[PDB]
Amino acid sequence: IQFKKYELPPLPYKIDALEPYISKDIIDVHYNGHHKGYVNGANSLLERLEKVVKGDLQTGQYDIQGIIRGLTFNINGHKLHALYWENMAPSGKGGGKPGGALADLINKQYGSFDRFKQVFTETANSLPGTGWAVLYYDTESGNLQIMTFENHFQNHIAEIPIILILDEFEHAYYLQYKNKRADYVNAWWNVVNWDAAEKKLQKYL
Amino acid sequence: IQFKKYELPPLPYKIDALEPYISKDIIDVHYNGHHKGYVNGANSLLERLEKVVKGDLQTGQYDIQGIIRGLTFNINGHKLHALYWENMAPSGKGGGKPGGALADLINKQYGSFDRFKQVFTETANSLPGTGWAVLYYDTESGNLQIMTFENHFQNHIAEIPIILILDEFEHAYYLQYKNKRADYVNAWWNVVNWDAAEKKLQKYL
Amino acid sequence: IQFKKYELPPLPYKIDALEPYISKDIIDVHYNGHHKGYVNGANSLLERLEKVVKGDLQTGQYDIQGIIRGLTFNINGHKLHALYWENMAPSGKGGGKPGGALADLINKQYGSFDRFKQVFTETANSLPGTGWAVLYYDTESGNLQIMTFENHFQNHIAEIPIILILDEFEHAYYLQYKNKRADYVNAWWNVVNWDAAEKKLQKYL
Amino acid sequence: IQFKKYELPPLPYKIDALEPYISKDIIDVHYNGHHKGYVNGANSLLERLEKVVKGDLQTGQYDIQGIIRGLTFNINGHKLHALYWENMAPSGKGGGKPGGALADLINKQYGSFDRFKQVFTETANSLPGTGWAVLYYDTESGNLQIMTFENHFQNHIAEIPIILILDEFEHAYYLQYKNKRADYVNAWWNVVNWDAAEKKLQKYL
Ligand SMILES: [Fe+3]
Ligand SMILES: [Fe+3]
Ligand SMILES: [Fe+3]
Ligand SMILES: [Fe+3]
Repeated sequence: IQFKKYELPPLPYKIDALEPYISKDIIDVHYNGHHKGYVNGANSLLERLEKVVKGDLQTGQYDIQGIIRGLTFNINGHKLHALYWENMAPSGKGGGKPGGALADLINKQYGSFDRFKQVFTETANSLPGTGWAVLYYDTESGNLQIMTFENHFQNHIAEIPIILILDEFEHAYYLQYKNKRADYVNAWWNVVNWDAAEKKLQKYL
Repeated sequence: IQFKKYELPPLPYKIDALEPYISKDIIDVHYNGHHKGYVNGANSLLERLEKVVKGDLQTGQYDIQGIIRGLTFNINGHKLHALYWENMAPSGKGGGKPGGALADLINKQYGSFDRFKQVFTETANSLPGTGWAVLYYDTESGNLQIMTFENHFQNHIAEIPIILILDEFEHAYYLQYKNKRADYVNAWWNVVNWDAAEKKLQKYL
Repeated sequence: IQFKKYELPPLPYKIDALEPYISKDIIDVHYNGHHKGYVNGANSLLERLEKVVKGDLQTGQYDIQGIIRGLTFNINGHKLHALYWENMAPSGKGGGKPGGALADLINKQYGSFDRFKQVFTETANSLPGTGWAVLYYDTESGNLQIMTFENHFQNHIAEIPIILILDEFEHAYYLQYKNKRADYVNAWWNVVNWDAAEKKLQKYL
Repeated sequence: IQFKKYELPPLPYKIDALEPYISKDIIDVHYNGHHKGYVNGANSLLERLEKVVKGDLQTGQYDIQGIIRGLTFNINGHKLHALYWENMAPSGKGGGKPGGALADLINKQYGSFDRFKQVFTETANSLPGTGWAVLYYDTESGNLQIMTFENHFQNHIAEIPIILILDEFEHAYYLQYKNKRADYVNAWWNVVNWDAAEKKLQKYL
């Protein structure tokens, strides 16, 4: 008996492809340091949980909440970064405006891409601390629901798909923007992969 | 422009169908009071968010984090309870052991249903405070991942489906079990809807 | 080497002294079940932590975050309930209006006890889930700062003293008020121990 | 009616006094950017809360949880950084080993400063995400309680004094140590102000 381990996905572009909006220095450590660290951390804990399940670790030799809470931290750390890389593209291919159905829903619910952009930016800058800003597609209501996550595992909405995701941990921008998080959020719009977001939305109609 | 509102789903059985494991007194207020309250609370906040989007509420007339955090609380409050009702069934129809593919995966990852049951129960009783105990089916790894949520919105794992869900807020058992949460968890196994769980799993293979 | 253990403080009155606002049925289990449970849970974890410190538990035989997070949960569970009991008194001795310096500060910062009462009640009813509503006395600014805690350990403000504290976990009122939390908050004002609150404030000037 | 505002305390040394353990580049933005930002953010929200109290903001023109949760974030952001600066000192004056009563309690509870150092370091490196590592002096039990905070406001223990505090947000070390948080924690011991910690402990006996 065992659990299947997670694998680090390949970066969809060169570490310097997002310049000048996100320097290669950040991407390098962000992918090779942080993201790889969550794949390793998750697998390491799955291994430890396997021991609890098999009985190799007896009662009193582990503290279940430490393992379980550590898994949601690392597993989300991995899954969220995987979505992040795919949600961005080299400028010229990335940025601009959305089209297809995504553009349509945005117009019906926010009035226009420009208004949506303002509301999302405002919401992302209000996040108290480290976390993420995401745009969900609620398969139940059909709403494009904005949400801010605290850390990697707080504030999620169950089961629904993530269409847009912005990493707001300080490591995602500090080396280049320092404490100017807002400038980072502003620069981010220039590398958003609207094509990828459109394709993901299509899967859920 | 507007957001679509949420609707209270009908209870799949009589309020006394889960007796003697969960009294009708609890089910009545749990469904008609708590769950209905989250549908209303979510819709009320969507309405307020619409005003922010349209501009009927000017800057300084709202505090975005209060609205956004309130939405994850109420929306999850609604979605999680909807899953909860469907995850249980009258004794005789509910409880017992799982079959099909779900039984298979449990045997491969936990060794047996009996061991799985022990680990899930142990994990559910370790939750510090109010929350939920769930069994996920990670579409990425194929793992049946156990997890405890704190409140309705903390500790989730992004996008993956929930196969088993146990409400661990005090209102789910207090009237009948008082502070004996563990007795409630034990009684719960007798009403689990394994058929429904099996069907949901099939959707993701 | 060892850590000193916590002790369950005696209830300052009979379990039925708060009736008809809080029934003896609630007080009994709240004190003898819940509060006692946190003293025991804290002491149990301190002993486990002692083993980690002494080396009786080797690396790989414990998960530090499970122990540390479990301690903040149980220790606050204990400390907060101890403050709660002392912050109430039988109707006649309790309830009414505050006097002395506490009354003074309330008038200067909120305009009147009436207005303060409205703002505190509004804030307490807004808490998303289980937690506490407290009134701090910030020794740095001199402000009587209102705050809502989530669970027993989230949202605290470092080092400053708690003057007023209201338990908002469902177990504090469910048996008598069911899901009508707001009715519980309103009834609570009739048993507040303003004299005790006044004495605590005096200690910090 | 009004609330008193917070003031940015002066840094107890030159921005380059902690080198080579913490570069002046970090201290500069950490104090002039981040800490100043929390004093401003707190004061800004107190003024908004004043408007709610006075009635200048009517119901429907604010979302109380956004204000209250924003205050615990900013107020702790301020208070915790104030403690942080005072808890360090230039190499020579800082670092080394503790003496007086603090040294005594450490020996009685951890066996030795060396062992204490290992346990604190291990605990600090286990923090899942951004936060703080602190050493409390519980006035109730007399225990020197270790604790990790998540963000600036989660996991605190009510009312007790903080003796040691280590900032573990990425901004406290990223520019110099990048993702090597552990190297930062090790370097930190060389600038700890044991004299200041000893004096604070004395106040509580
Ligand atoms: Fe990141
Ligand atoms: Fe519930
Ligand atoms: Fe309580
Ligand atoms: Fe900091």
